[PDB]
Amino acid sequence: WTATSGSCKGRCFELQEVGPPDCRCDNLCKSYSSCCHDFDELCLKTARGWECTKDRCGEVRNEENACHCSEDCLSRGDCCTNYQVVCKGESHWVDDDCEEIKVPECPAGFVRPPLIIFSVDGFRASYMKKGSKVMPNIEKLRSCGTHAPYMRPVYPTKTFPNLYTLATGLYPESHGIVGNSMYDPVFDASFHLRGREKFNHRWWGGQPLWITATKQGVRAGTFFWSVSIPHERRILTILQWLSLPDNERPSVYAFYSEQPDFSGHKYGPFGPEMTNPLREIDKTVGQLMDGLKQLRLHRCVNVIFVGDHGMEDVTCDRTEFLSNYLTNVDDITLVPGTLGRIRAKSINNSKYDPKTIIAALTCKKPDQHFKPYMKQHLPKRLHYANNRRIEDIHLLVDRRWHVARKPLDVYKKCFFQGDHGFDNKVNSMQTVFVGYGPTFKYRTKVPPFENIELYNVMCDLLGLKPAPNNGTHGSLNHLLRTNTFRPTMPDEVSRPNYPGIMYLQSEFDLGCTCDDKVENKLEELNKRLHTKGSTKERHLLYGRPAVLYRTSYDILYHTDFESGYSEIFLMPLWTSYTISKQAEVSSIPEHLTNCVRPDVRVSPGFSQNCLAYKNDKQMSYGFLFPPYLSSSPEAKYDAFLVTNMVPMYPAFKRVWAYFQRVLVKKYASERNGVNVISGPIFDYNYDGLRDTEDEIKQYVEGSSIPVPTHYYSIITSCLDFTQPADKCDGPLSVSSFILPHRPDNDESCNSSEDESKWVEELMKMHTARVRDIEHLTGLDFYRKTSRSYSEILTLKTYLHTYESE
Ligand SMILES: *[C@@H]1O[C@H](CO)[C@@H](O[C@@H]2O[C@H](CO)[C@@H](O[C@@H]3O[C@H](CO[C@H]4O[C@H](CO)[C@@H](O)[C@H](O[C@H]5O[C@H](CO)[C@@H](O)[C@H](O)[C@@H]5O[C@H]5O[C@H](CO)[C@@H](O)[C@H](O)[C@@H]5O)[C@@H]4O)[C@@H](O)[C@H](O[C@H]4O[C@H](CO)[C@@H](O)[C@H](O)[C@@H]4O[C@H]4O[C@H](CO)[C@@H](O)[C@H](O)[C@@H]4O)[C@@H]3O)[C@H](O)[C@H]2NC(C)=O)[C@H](O)[C@H]1NC(C)=O
Ligand SMILES: Cn1c(=O)n(Cc2ccc(F)cc2)c2cnc(Cl)nc21
Ligand SMILES: [Ca+2]
Ligand SMILES: [Cl-]
Ligand SMILES: [K+]
Ligand code: NA
Ligand SMILES: [Zn+2]
Repeated sequence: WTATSGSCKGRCFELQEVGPPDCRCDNLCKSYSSCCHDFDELCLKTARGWECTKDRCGEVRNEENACHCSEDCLSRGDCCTNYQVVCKGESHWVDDDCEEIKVPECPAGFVRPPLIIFSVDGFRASYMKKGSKVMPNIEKLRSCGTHAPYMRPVYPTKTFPNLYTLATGLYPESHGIVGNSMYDPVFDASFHLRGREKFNHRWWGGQPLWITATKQGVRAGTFFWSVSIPHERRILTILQWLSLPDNERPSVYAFYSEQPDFSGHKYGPFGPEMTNPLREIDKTVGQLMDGLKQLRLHRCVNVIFVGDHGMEDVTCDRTEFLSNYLTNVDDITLVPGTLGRIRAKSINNSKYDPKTIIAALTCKKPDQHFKPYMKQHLPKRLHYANNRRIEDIHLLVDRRWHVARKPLDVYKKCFFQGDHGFDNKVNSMQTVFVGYGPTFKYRTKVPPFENIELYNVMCDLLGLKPAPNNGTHGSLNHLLRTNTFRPTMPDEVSRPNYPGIMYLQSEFDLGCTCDDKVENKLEELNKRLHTKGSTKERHLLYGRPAVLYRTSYDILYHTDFESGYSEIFLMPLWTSYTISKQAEVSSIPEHLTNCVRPDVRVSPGFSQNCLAYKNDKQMSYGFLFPPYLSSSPEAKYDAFLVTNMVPMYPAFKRVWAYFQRVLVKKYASERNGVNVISGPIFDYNYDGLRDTEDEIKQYVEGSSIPVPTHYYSIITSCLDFTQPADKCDGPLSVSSFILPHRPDNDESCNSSEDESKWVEELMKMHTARVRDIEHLTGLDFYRKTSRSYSEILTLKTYLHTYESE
């Protein structure tokens, strides 16, 4: 109930929202059906439209007009945005030459430059180039300010998860808005695009920017606008708020546009119909800029022009139906479209089985346009699992396609030509970023980055301390002229032991054997030097990784590789080695096929054993430093140490062996040498964070050898590839992956073919940032480089995406 009999007189677009049953006058009252009876008459004036004309110049103020051209309008703060152009001979902002804003130029009483976020739904990255002729205002912000060629959204590439990630710095799994449609089984409640449920605050986790600001004494405009409030009225409202007295005036504001998304669904991303919406959004930007210029704020405000996601060509004929795969299609609920989420239709159905559903959906039709996953098996880069609102069964849908339950869903709900939601590395889903103002850099291009990083920057722009979030604060310092955030490297928590030779061979009863019994002072001193770290500068190029948690571990040196060996997990946390362009690949000699060697530096008690692998009929083993890349036949024996062994399913060893024997040398050849750091990951609760020992669900049978859920590699070389990886003077180049350690290759439909036809495709899908690996391992990389720390932070956030340009 609302008492709509109150009045909006003197309250239009009030900032503080009044609670029921009092009627409301704020920019959301329409969404709640709660506006005072006179809200339209008073607050949504339209008379005479949105622009001054020469005949209105100097008019007698008529309060009924949408905006004013009378002499008093600048002091009232309610001129039409083109007032000074039409009436006072001024130029439009877009017609002015770009001039560097070295310092804020603000009116008296402004304590800080305001921030205005201009957000655009479905604004695909390539519109910046393809629409450039029809977007002069946006093209000027872009060329004069700081811009990226694109910004990467979060998965799923839907509106509510992306806008709320922009606002929070959080992955959807952490903020809770994991789709545009959701069921929360604890609440027993459903969230929908349409309806009242989505207004309940219990869906919305983390701390969005407007709350961060308010809590720290920075006033915020409201970030949401009822759909029926026209864009011209939104801009005029922002400009009116900016004319409030200093103690009342917000410092941060958001504008939102439903375009070009709304038309892009109807017409596809590049339909001829799309030129007009792009022109219209450009005109709205021009109104804002002209309006700021009238207020003398155009060299004071920082403006961010940012999108939520792009838009792909998708038609009703490109739909896969689960009714063509499942016998039991009426026993499941499907969240459908550009992703799939599957759960039981009834929690009382004891004959529901996820294993049979997954098997029925796996590589069943030659050109199948979706792939099923249990959510914990999704690429870790998507960070899409650790929330009860995310169904265990997930379908990753190919770009340009939909999935639906039955054909009748598609025609009893072609219509649309565009959609979005796909994998966030897909080129058509990429969106835009431009920052313009005194605090941003002048005429500066920055590399692509993820939208989770922006919250920290928006906090820096406002002098706010960000709430804990998933950005890496300092990674976007290169966008900023001032207000940079200068973090210190984390302190190492555990210091390594450096064991010498402490055990005789016969102390070990590991059930291992090696044919290594062949017996020179010219080389005996040499072998000692290698075990003491004489080659470590070659193989550990960026310092040792720091261990950021409490544990017991040893540094182990070898001719060809260095490792940090965990006495707790019985295997390396990390193994580091460098492969030059000139390195040669060799085979594992026949007599060494099954060779495993005790390490006399490490006690039998803290070592793996071969008998456990013999007894465990599902589990085999591989090596972190590859025996294929040994520098000499003698150095090769080090690669078979029990301290370089890790547990591996046979199906996984197909993947790992091809990576180590073929791909490492291919990358060294292409990149002029590479440095590789590889190791295990344990994430059994799929939270993106390193497991403690008590979270491990699987061990090698009969032993305390824990089974990794994933294996990582970080592959670093010189960005200037004229220099070899081990003699690099300037910036670095990285690619990394987090491969799932699975007992089958059911993910790769072409796996019965030679590894050359499917392994690199799998690895590309599981590409990762260094920062993802840091979370998963509790390690901190790149501690000793010649590079600035902010530059290293940017490197650690890099994702190699393997999309075309
Ligand atoms: C991305 O960045 C984010 C933000 O930094 C990272 O997420 C943080 O990770 C921390 C570790 O996982 C986590 O810290 C925990 O906080 C618990 C209290 O949590 C509440 O309070 C905070 C602060 O206001 C709030 O933010 C939380 O919000 C969550 O929950 C509500 C649901 O009510 C949601 O609306 C909201 O969206 C958010 O959900 C997300 O996180 C929760 C977990 O908190 C997930 O379950 C959801 O799926 C979703 O992803 C909360 O309202 C605190 O209780 C924890 O302490 C436990 O563990 C420690 C061990 O050290 C121990 O000392 C305690 O005893 C306690 O254990 C007890 O409880 C156990 C479980 O019930 C039980 O088994 C034991 O026996 C014990 O009794 C813990 O410190 C922090 O909450 C989140 N924050 C957010 C916003 O998500 C995220 O990791 C980053 N991601 C990556 C990849 O880096
Ligand atoms: C889900 N969601 C949000 O979090 N915001 C606020 C917001 C966040 C980031 C931003 F850059 C601008 C505005 C929204 C505004 N409008 C709509 Cl239809 N949905 C929204
Ligand atoms: Ca974990
Ligand atoms: Cl969804
Ligand atoms: K075995
Ligand atoms: Na397969
Ligand atoms: Zn859309």
